[PDB]
Amino acid sequence: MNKKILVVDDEESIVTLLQYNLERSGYDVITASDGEEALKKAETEKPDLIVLDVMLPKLDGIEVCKQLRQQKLMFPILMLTAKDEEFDKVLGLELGADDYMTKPFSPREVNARVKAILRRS
Amino acid sequence: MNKKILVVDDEESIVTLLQYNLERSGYDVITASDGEEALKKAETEKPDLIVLDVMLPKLDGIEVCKQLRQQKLMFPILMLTAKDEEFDKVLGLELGADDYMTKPFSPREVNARVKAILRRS
Ligand SMILES: [Mn+2]
Ligand SMILES: [Mn+2]
Ligand code: NA
Ligand code: NA
Ligand code: NA
Ligand code: NA
Repeated sequence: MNKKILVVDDEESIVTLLQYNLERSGYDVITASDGEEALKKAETEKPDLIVLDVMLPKLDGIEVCKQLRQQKLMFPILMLTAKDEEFDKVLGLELGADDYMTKPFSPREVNARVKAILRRS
Repeated sequence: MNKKILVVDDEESIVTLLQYNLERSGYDVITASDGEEALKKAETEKPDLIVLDVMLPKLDGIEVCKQLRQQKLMFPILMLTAKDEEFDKVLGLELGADDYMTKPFSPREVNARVKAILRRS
């Protein structure tokens, strides 16, 4: 069976892009548009990987990771950052992030990053 | 004057190997051990060719290429990949990579690849 990816971004266009391309690549995809929804879906649907926007409404990406860590939950996490919004990757490691991708990104870039992370496990 | 090669790998032994052999072959060599250092050296020292490890700390090889491309910078780039970590060369072309070499590699292989790339320019 297909691996399941939870895609989380508040920009609808980014979610649509990610879902289309990852489904084409043979993954099952579920989505969230805010951090509260994301945390609930992670806890319940147990995705194999989470693609998570850093700047998110309700609970931001840092907070989502922090709450997962507090629950002792470990997910492969690809963090998405905006142009010229540098992220502290040492903090990211504290939070359980596994990799980072900046926006904009191409279909092949995201496919490559997700594949590499899924292989590392 | 000698052509200048920027060699970037987080394994010290690989950097030492590359520097020794390329200097012997008549190149000037500068080095970096993470992607942040690599990007800074590329932007500042303007090497004639970059030998770049795909799996790099701070900024990985994809990210280094992506940032160079965003700055409109064009460098001849030889990407280094690990054993059984296949890389998407169509993505590589998007990123400006010119050639690929797997690890482990011999002194003559790297000398040949660098020579061919420098000739293509
Ligand atoms: Mn956002
Ligand atoms: Mn490496
Ligand atoms: Na929803
Ligand atoms: Na993780
Ligand atoms: Na250094
Ligand atoms: Na290039």
